[PDB]
Amino acid sequence: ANFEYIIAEKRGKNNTVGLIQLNRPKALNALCDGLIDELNQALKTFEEDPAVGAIVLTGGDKAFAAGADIKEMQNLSFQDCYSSKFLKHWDHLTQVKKPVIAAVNGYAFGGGCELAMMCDIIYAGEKAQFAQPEILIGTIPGAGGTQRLTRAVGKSLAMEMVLTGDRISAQDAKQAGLVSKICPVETLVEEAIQCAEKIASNSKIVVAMAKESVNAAFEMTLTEGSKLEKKLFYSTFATDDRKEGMTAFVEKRKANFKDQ
Amino acid sequence: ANFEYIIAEKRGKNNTVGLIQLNRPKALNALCDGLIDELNQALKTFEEDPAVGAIVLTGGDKAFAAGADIKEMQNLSFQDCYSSKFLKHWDHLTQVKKPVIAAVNGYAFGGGCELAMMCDIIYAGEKAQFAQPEILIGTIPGAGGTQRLTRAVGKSLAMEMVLTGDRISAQDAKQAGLVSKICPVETLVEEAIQCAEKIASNSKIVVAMAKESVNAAFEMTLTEGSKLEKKLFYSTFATDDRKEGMTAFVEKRKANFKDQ
Amino acid sequence: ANFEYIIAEKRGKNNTVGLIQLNRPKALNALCDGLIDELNQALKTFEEDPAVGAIVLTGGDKAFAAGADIKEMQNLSFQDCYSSKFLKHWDHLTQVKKPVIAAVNGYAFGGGCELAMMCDIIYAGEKAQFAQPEILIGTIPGAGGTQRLTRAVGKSLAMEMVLTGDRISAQDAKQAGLVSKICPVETLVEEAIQCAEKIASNSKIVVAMAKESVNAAFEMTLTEGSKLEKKLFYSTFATDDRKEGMTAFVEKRKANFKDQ
Amino acid sequence: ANFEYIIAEKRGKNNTVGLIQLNRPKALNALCDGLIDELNQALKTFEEDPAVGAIVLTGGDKAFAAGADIKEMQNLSFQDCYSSKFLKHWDHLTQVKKPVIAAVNGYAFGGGCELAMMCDIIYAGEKAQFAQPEILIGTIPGAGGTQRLTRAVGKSLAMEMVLTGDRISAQDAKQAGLVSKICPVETLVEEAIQCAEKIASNSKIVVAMAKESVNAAFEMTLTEGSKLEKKLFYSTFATDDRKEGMTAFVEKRKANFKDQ
Amino acid sequence: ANFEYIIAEKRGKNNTVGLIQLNRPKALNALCDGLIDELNQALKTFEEDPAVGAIVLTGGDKAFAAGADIKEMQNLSFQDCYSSKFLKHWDHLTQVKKPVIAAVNGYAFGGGCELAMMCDIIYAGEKAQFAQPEILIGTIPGAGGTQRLTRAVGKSLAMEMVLTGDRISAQDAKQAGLVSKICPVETLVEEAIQCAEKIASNSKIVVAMAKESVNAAFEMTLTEGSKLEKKLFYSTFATDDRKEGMTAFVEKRKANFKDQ
Amino acid sequence: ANFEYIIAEKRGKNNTVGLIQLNRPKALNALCDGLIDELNQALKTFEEDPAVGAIVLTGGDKAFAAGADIKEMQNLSFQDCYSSKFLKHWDHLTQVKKPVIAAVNGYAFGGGCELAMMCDIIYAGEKAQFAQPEILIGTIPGAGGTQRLTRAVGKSLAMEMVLTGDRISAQDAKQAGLVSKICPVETLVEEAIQCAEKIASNSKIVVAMAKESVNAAFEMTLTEGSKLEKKLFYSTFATDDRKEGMTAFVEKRKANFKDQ
Ligand SMILES: CC(=O)CC(=O)SCCNC(=O)CCNC(=O)[C@H](O)C(C)(C)COP(=O)(O)OP(=O)(O)OC[C@H]1O[C@@H](n2cnc3c(N)ncnc32)[C@H](O)[C@@H]1OP(=O)(O)O
Ligand SMILES: CC(=O)CC(=O)SCCNC(=O)CCNC(=O)[C@H](O)C(C)(C)COP(=O)(O)OP(=O)(O)OC[C@H]1O[C@@H](n2cnc3c(N)ncnc32)[C@H](O)[C@@H]1OP(=O)(O)O
Ligand SMILES: CC(=O)CC(=O)SCCNC(=O)CCNC(=O)[C@H](O)C(C)(C)COP(=O)(O)OP(=O)(O)OC[C@H]1O[C@@H](n2cnc3c(N)ncnc32)[C@H](O)[C@@H]1OP(=O)(O)O
Ligand SMILES: CC(=O)CC(=O)SCCNC(=O)CCNC(=O)[C@H](O)C(C)(C)COP(=O)(O)OP(=O)(O)OC[C@H]1O[C@@H](n2cnc3c(N)ncnc32)[C@H](O)[C@@H]1OP(=O)(O)O
Ligand SMILES: CC(=O)CC(=O)SCCNC(=O)CCNC(=O)[C@H](O)C(C)(C)COP(=O)(O)OP(=O)(O)OC[C@H]1O[C@@H](n2cnc3c(N)ncnc32)[C@H](O)[C@@H]1OP(=O)(O)O
Ligand SMILES: CC(=O)CC(=O)SCCNC(=O)CCNC(=O)[C@H](O)C(C)(C)COP(=O)(O)OP(=O)(O)OC[C@H]1O[C@@H](n2cnc3c(N)ncnc32)[C@H](O)[C@@H]1OP(=O)(O)O
Ligand SMILES: [Mg+2]
Ligand SMILES: [Mg+2]
Repeated sequence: ANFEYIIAEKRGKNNTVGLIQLNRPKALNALCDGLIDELNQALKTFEEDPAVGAIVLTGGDKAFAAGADIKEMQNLSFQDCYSSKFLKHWDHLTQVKKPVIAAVNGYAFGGGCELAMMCDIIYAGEKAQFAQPEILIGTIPGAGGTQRLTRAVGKSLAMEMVLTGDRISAQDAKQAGLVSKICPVETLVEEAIQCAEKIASNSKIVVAMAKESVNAAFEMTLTEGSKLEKKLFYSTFATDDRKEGMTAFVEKRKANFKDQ
Repeated sequence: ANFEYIIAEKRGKNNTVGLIQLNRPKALNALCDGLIDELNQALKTFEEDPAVGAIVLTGGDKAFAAGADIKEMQNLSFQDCYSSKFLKHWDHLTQVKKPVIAAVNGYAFGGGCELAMMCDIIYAGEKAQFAQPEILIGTIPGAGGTQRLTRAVGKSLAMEMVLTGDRISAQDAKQAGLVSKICPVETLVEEAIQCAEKIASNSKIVVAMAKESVNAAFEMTLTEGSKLEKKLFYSTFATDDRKEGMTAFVEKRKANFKDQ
Repeated sequence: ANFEYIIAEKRGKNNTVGLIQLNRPKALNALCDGLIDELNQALKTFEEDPAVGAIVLTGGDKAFAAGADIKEMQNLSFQDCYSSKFLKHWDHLTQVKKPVIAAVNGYAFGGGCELAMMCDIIYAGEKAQFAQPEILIGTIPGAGGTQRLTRAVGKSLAMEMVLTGDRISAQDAKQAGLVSKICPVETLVEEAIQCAEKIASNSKIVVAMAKESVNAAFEMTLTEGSKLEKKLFYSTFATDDRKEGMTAFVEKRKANFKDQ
Repeated sequence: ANFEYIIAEKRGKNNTVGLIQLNRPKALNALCDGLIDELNQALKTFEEDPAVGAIVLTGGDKAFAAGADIKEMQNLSFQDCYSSKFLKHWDHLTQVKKPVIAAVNGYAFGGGCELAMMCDIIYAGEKAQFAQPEILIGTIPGAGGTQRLTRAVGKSLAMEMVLTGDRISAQDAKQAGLVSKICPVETLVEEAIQCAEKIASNSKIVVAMAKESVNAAFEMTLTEGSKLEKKLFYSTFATDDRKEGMTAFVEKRKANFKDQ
Repeated sequence: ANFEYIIAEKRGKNNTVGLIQLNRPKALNALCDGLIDELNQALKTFEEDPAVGAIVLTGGDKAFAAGADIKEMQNLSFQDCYSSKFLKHWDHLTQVKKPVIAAVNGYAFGGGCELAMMCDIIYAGEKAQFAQPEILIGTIPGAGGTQRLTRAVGKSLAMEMVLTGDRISAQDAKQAGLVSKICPVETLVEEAIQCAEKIASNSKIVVAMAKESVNAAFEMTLTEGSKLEKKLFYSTFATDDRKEGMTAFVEKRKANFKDQ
Repeated sequence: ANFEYIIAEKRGKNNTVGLIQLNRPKALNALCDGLIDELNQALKTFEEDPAVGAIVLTGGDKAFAAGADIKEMQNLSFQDCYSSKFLKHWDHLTQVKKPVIAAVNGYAFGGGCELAMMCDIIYAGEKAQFAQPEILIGTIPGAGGTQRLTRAVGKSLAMEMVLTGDRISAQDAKQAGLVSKICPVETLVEEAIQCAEKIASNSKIVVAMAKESVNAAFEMTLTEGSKLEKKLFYSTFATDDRKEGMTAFVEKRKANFKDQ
C-alpha cells in the first residue's frame, strides 16, 4: 500500500513470510503514532492472510528503532497521558497470534528494544546494541522495558540498564537470554526469513496454541500453567493436523498439514 | 526386580544413591505407559528407603528419552484424552520429596526433555541434545515443555525451540540455564552419582525442606515466597540435625546428622 | 559516626555515593545483630541525605560476608525464633528506595550472598565466590536464598547450590545472571562507585520509580506488571525532571535535573 | 444512528448519562454478533463524548438478555471457534474506562448474566432472575460465567448454578453479593439513571482511576493491589480536581470539577 | 460392603447418585486414617463407575464430622508430621472429577467443616453448626480451614471463627456464602440426592469441564481465569453432547447426552 | 503515657485486652500524623507487653474515624506525596502480630473504614455507617479502601460505594461480609472486650500462626495457601501449647497454655 513510514511485503519461498521493514532513516526509525498505526495495519493485513504463517519485523542497518518520538511527547501533560492512553496503540504485537520474529540491526534503544521484546523471537546482528536510555531523559520504560527485560536478563542487568542507560552488545544480549541467535549484519534478515519459513511450514493452529502455552508461562503459576498446557495438548487432538503428523511419523513419510 | 523397561539399583558408597536407567534401545527410550509405571514404582521404592537420600535418573548413551510413544497416542480421541486424564503418571515424578538428578545423554526430545526438566538437577553430556519437536507432529508439549523450559531459557529460545523443533547443544543448554554441568559421555553417570552422594550425606528432612523452598519460587510471589522460606527456616529449628550441625561447626568438627 | 562493625562514608566526586564497608576481619563479616543494626543505621542516614543518590555496599578483600553468626543462633529454639521474628532486620535493605550496588569480593556465603541478592546491582571480583552452605549446617536459607537465587540462576543451578553447598565463581555467576559485571579485585570498589555516580546523576524520583517498576516484575503477572509500568510512566509526566530532560534532548543540550 | 437491535440515547438531566437498551423482544434480547456490534458502537460513541460520564445498560422488562444466539453457534466447529474467537467481541465492555451500570429486568440467563457481570454496578428488578443454563445445552460459560460469578457469590452457589442451571431471585442475588440494589420493575431504569448521574457528577479522571483501582482487586495480590492503590492516590494529586474538591471541603462549599 | 466406618450406596432413580454416609456415631464421625481410607476407596469406586454422575457426602443426624482424631494425633511430633505428611490423604476429595455434594447435618467442627468445604456444593440442615475449634486445642486448621473459609465468609467472620472457635448457625453460613441451601433435618439427604440427580442428568464431560472452570477461579487472576474458561468453552465444541443439546433445543425437544 | 489524641489502657479481666480509644471529637477522630504516631506507639506497647493477648480499637459514639485530615493534605503536591511516601504510617496496623478487633460506632468514612478494614475483626454498632467518600473530594482511597472492600463486599457494591460515596448501614455491612457482628451502641465496646478476652485465652503463638494462615488467603493461590497452612499446622507441633491442649482434651480437662 501507500505506506510512508514502513514497507510491508510477502517474502520467503511460496510467499509464506511477512516482512515489515521500518523505513525512517532520518529519525532512526522513531516510533511515532503514524508509524505505529501503519505497523498495526500491516500486522492486521498479514494476520488475516491465510498464506502468511509468520511475520518478520526489522528496521535499518544502522538503527532498528530509536524508541518513541520524544518531540511529540515533549509537551504532553499528565492529564493528556491518562486520558488518551498514549502507548495503548503499541500493544498490538502482543495480540498477533501468528509468530513474529524481530531482526534487530544496529540501535535498539528504549521503545525499540521494548518493541523487539514484544516479539516472540529476536535475532540480533553482530553490531546490534540494546539499551533503555529513558532514565537519561527523566522518564522510565513504560511499554514493557522493565517487566520483560527483567524476566529475560535477570534483576541485576535489567536494573543496571534501566538506571544507567548503558548499552549491551548482541553477544551480551545472547548470553543473558534476550536474543536467541546472532547473525551477520548482511544475512540477518535472510536467516530471520528462513526461520519464519521453518515456523510457517507447520500447522498454524498448533503454532498459535503453542504460542499461547508459552506466553502463559509469564501469566500463571507453574501448576496452573502446566494444567493449561495439558488442556491445550488435549484440545490439539481435535484437529486433523495432529492426526496427520502422527500418521506421517508412524508411516515413514512427510506430513501435509491443512491448518485445521 | 522384574523390570523389562528400566533398571533400578542402589549405587554409591554406603548404597545411598538410587540409579534408574531407562532400558529400551529399540525405541530410543520412548516413554510408554508401562515404562512410566515402572519408573513410578522404582521412584516409590527409592522414596521409601531410609538409606537412599538421592535418586539419579538416566537413559542410554545414544538417547536419554525420545518422549511419549506416538504409536500409542496415534488413534487417540479428544474424548479419550479428557476422560483418561492422559499423561497423569508423568506428574508423579514431581511428587518425589527426595532430590532427583537427571543424567541426560544423547537425544532428549519432547517428553524426554520435559522428564529431565521435571527433575531438580540436570547433568548433560557433551553430545547431549535437547529439543521440543512436538510442533513437527501436529501437537504441543503437555508435561511442562512450554512452562519449565520458558522459565529457564527465556522467551526467545523457548519460543524458537517450540515453534521450530531445532535441537540445542549441551553448551547452549548450560549457557541458557537448562542444565548446570556438562560432563563427559563416559563419566556423566559417575559424576551424577557422586553429586547424589554429596546431596544424600546431609539431613534428609532439611534437604526436602530446601527442595520445597526452591520449588516455591515458581508458584508464589517474591514476598510470599520469602515469607514461606523464613517460616521453613524457623521450622528447621525443631529438628536435631540443625543443632548438631551448628554445634559441630562451632566446635570445628564433623556433623553426624540423624535425619530428624 | 562511631561504628564498630562497619564504616560508612561519602565517596564519588561531589559526594554523591554512599559507601558502606563491612569491617569484621576476625569473623569474615559475619552478619550479627550489631552489624545489621549499624548497616540499617547507615542505610537510613544515606537515604535521608539529599546529596546521596546511590549506595555502595562492600566488604573485605578476602570475604564480603560469610553469612549469619552461627555462634548466636546455635542455642536458638523454635519458639524463640517465631517470637523474635529472627532475620527481619535483614529485610530493611529491601525497603531502601535509592539504588544499592553490591561490590562482592572474595567469599559471599549464605546470608552474605542473600545480602548481595537483596541489592539492585551486584559487582563481583575475579576471585569472588558465591555459595549457600546452609544445608551443610542442618538449615536452609531464610532471607531469599532460595527465592532470588532460583529466579536468577534458574532451577538447576539454584537447586544444586542449595542442596550441595558448592561454590560458583564470579564467571559462573555472570554466565548464570547473578552478577552484572566482573572487575579486578583492585578496582571493584572504584568501578562500583563510578557506576553509582552515573546512577545518582539522574533524577532521584525517576530513579526510584524505575526501581519500583523493575521490582514489580517479581510480584505481579506480565499484564498487571506492564499496566503498573504504564501508570508509573504516565505519572512521570507530573515531574519537572521529565520535561527538563525532554527539552534538553530536543534542544541537544545537557539536562540539569532537580529531583522534582 | 440507525441501530436496529438496540436503542442508544442520552438520558438524565444535562444529558450526563448514556442509556443503551437492547431491543429484540422476539429473541429475548439474544446476544447475536450484530447486537454485540451495535452495543460496542454505542459504547464507543458514549465513551468519546465529554458530556456523558456514565452509561446505563438495560434490556426489556421481560428479559434482559438470553445470552448468545444458539441458532448461530449450532454448526460452529472447534476449529471455527478457535480461529474466529467467537466470544472475543463481548470483552469490549471490560475496556470501557467510564463506569457502566447494568439494569437487569426479568430473565438474565447465560451471556445476559455474564454481560451484567461485566458491568461495574448491577441493579436488578424485584422479579429479576439470574442463571447459567449452559450446562443444559451441553456447553459451559465462556465469557466469565465461572470466574466473576464464583468470585461474587462464592464457590457453593456458583457451582450449583453452573452444574444445575437453577435460577436465583434478585433477593438471593443481593444476599449473595451479585446485585447491589433491588428496585421495582417500573422504576429500575430511573433509579439506575439517578445513580449514573450521581457517578458522573464527579471528576471523570478520578472516577476512571477509582474504577481501575477497584478492578485491580481481582488481578493481583492484596499487597501489590494496595501498592497500586497508593500509587494511584499519589497520582491523583497531579490533577486539579483533587485540590479543587479539597479546598471546597475545607471552605465548606461546593466543588466544581472540570475533569482535569 | 465390607466397610466398617462408612456406608457406600447407589441411590437415586437409575442409580445415578453415589451416597457415602459416615457411620461412626460413637466418636461424632471422627476423621481417622481408616475412615479417610474407606472414604477415598468409595470415592474412587463411584468415580470409576460410569453410571454415577454425582456423589453425595453425608454423616449422622447428630454430627456430620467432628474432625481429625485427637486421640491418634496426641503423641505425634513435628518430625513425624513432616516425614509422613499428615493429612495428605484428605486432599483426594479435591481430585474427584465428578461433583460432590456435602449434606451437613448437626455438628461440622474442624476437619468436618474443611471436608465439607472440599466438596463443590454444601447442603446444611436447619440445626447444622459450623466451627473451627482447632485453636481451642493448641493447633490451627491443616486441611484448608483458613484458606477456603476466608474466601467464602470473609476475613472478619473467618478470623473470628478461627481465633475464638465460636460456632455459626446454618442461617449464618447461608447468608455468608458457605452453604447454598438449608433443608429440614428429615429431608436434607433427599434434597441432596435430588440435586445430585439433576446434576448427573447432564453430560459428564461437560460437567467436569464446568467444575474445573469454576475451581479455576481460586487459582489465577481474573484475566487468565477468563481465558481458561474461554478455551474450555471452545474445547466443549469438540464433544458430541454440545451439538446434541443445541440441536435438541433448536428443534424444541429434550437433549439425550451420551457423555461424549 | 501522655497521649493528646488517644487513650490506651489495659481492659478486661486479668488485664488481658488492650483498648485504644481515639479521643478527638472536635474533628470526628480525623486521622492526622500525630494521631497515627500515637496509635502506632500504643500498638507497639501493647504488642510488646506479654500480658495483652488481644487489642481492641475503638473511637467515639458519634464517629469512629472520619478519615485522614484533609486540612493537612490540602496543599500537598504529587512530588511531596511521592518523596514522603505518604500514608505509610497507616500500614503499621497490619504489622501487628496480635489480633486486633475494631469496634466501629457512628461514622466510619474513608480512612476510618480502611482502618476498620485493616483490623482482623470488625464489630459495628446498630447505627454504624461505612462509606468511601474519597470520590466527593477529587481523590481515591489510599490505604486499601478499594482492595479490602472489593474483596469483602464484592465488586457490585464496592464500585458503587467508591464511585458515589454512599453510606451503608451496619446491617448491610454484615449482610455483605464487612462486619461479623452487630451490637448495641452502649454495649459494643464491652462485647468487643469480651471477644478479645476469648481470643487472648488461647496460646498466643498459635493465635499468631492462625492469623498468618488466614491472612495468607489474600496473598497466595488456593493450592499454595493450603500448602502453607499444612506447613504451619506441622510447625504447631513443635510448641508445647499444642501438646498441652490435646492432652487436656483427651483427659477432659481445662488446658493451661504457656504461650510456647
Ligand atoms: C516511552 C518509551 O518507552 C521510549 C522513550 O521514552 S525514548 C527513550 C529511547 N530513546 C532515546 O532516548 C532517544 C535516542 N537518543 C540518542 O541519543 C540517539 O539519537 C541515538 C543514540 C539513538 C543515536 O545517536 P546518534 O547516532 O548520534 O544520531 P542522532 O543525530 O542523535 O539522531 C538522528 C536524528 O534522530 C532523531 N532521534 C533520535 N532518536 C529519537 C527519538 N527517540 N525520538 C525522536 N527523534 C529521535 C535525532 O533528534 C536526530 O534528529 P535531527 O535530524 O532533528 O537532528
Ligand atoms: C508432551 C508429550 O508427552 C508428547 C510428546 O512428547 S510427542 C513425541 C515428541 N518427540 C519426538 O517426536 C521425537 C521422536 N522423533 C524422531 O524424529 C526420531 O525418532 C529421533 C530424532 C529421536 C531419532 O532419529 P533416528 O536416529 O533417525 O532414529 P529412528 O529410526 O527414527 O528411531 C528408532 C526407533 O524409535 C522409534 N521412535 C523414536 N522416537 C519415538 C517416539 N517419540 N515414539 C515412538 N517411537 C519412537 C522409531 O519409530 C523407530 O522405531 P522402528 O524401529 O519401528 O523404526
Ligand atoms: C540465611 C541465614 O541468615 C542463615 C545463614 O546464613 S547460616 C550461615 C551460612 N554460613 C556458613 O555456613 C559459613 C561457611 N562455612 C565455613 O566453613 C567458613 O567459615 C568459610 C568457608 C567462610 C571460611 O573458610 P576459612 O577460610 O577456612 O576460615 P575460618 O577459619 O573457617 O573462619 C574464620 C573465622 O570466622 C568465623 N566464621 C566464619 N564464618 C562464620 C559464620 N557464618 N558465622 C560465625 N562465624 C563464622 C570462624 O569460626 C572463624 O572464627 P574463629 O576465630 O572463632 O575460628
Ligand atoms: C457460553 C456462553 O456464554 C453463550 C451462552 O450464553 S449459551 C445460552 C445460555 N442461555 C440459554 O440457554 C437461555 C435460553 N434458553 C431457554 O430455555 C428459554 O428461552 C428461557 C429459559 C429464557 C425461557 O424463555 P421462554 O419464553 O419460556 O421460551 P422461548 O419460547 O423459547 O423464548 C422465546 C424465543 O427466543 C428464542 N430464544 C430464547 N433464548 C434464546 C437463545 N439463548 N438463543 C437464541 N434464541 C433464543 C426462543 O427459541 C424463542 O424463539 P422462537 O420464536 O424461534 O420460538
Ligand atoms: C485436620 C484439622 O484441621 C482438624 C484438626 O486438626 S483438630 C479437630 C478439631 N475438632 C474438635 O476439636 C472437635 C471435638 N471437640 C469437642 O469439643 C466435642 O467433642 C464436640 C463439641 C464436637 C461434641 O460435644 P459433645 O456433644 O459433648 O460430645 P462428646 O462427649 O464430647 O464426644 C463423644 C466422643 O467423641 C469423641 N470425640 C469427639 N470429638 C472428637 C474428635 N475431634 N476427635 C476424636 N474424638 C472425638 C469424644 O472424646 C467423646 O468421648 P469418648 O469417645 O471417649 O466417649
Ligand atoms: C487515606 C484515605 O483514604 C482517606 C482520604 O483519602 S480522604 C478523607 C475521606 N473522608 C471524608 O471525606 C469524610 C469527612 N467528610 C464530611 O463531609 C463530614 O465531615 C461527615 C460526612 C463525616 C459528616 O460530618 P457532620 O456530621 O456534618 O459534621 P462536620 O461539621 O462536617 O464535622 C465536624 C468537624 O470535623 C471536621 N472534619 C470532618 N471530617 C474531616 C476530615 N476527613 N478531615 C478533617 N476534618 C474533618 C469538620 O471540618 C469539622 O471541623 P470544623 O470545626 O473546622 O468545622
Ligand atoms: Mg540466563
Ligand atoms: Mg458474601
